[PDB]
Amino acid sequence: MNIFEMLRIDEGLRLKIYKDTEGYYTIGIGHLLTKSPSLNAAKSELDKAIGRNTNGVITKDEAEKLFNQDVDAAVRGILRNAKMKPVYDSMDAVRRAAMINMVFQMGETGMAGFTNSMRMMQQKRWDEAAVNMAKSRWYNQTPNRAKRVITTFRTGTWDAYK
Ligand SMILES: [Cl-]
Ligand SMILES: [Cl-]
Repeated sequence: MNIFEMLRIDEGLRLKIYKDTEGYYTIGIGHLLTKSPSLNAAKSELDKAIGRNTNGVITKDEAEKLFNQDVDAAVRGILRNAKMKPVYDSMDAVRRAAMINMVFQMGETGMAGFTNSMRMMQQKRWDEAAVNMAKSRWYNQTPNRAKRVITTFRTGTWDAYK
């Protein structure tokens, strides 16, 4: 198991534009296209990302190419964030993968309400952080995903994914 396999389980793979769980147009392996309600807008955004006239449909290879970029972008966003870097750095590799998963899903911005959990995380208080994290919109909206990532933090193992 690794971050790629882990997120490919959490997000699935769809080769035609679809609506995510918040209703935003998405494609591929959780690649958000746009927060707007316009499909065309989504279609233009897709074409810009892929670099061709896609007509709302991409290949498996293109999906993966997007996924590679987005995972890389998530890591870098963590490293560039003054408040996350240090948390990330204090942790072991499995737990770092749990953090990247959250950042991928909710962006740096959504990560901001997690300030208190992150402190506990830094303090290595796993069980308390796990409890704190469940007290969130995130857990309430996508509970099964949230539990998997929360368990990962808690145990520092890949058990929730096997
Ligand atoms: Cl892009
Ligand atoms: Cl879920």
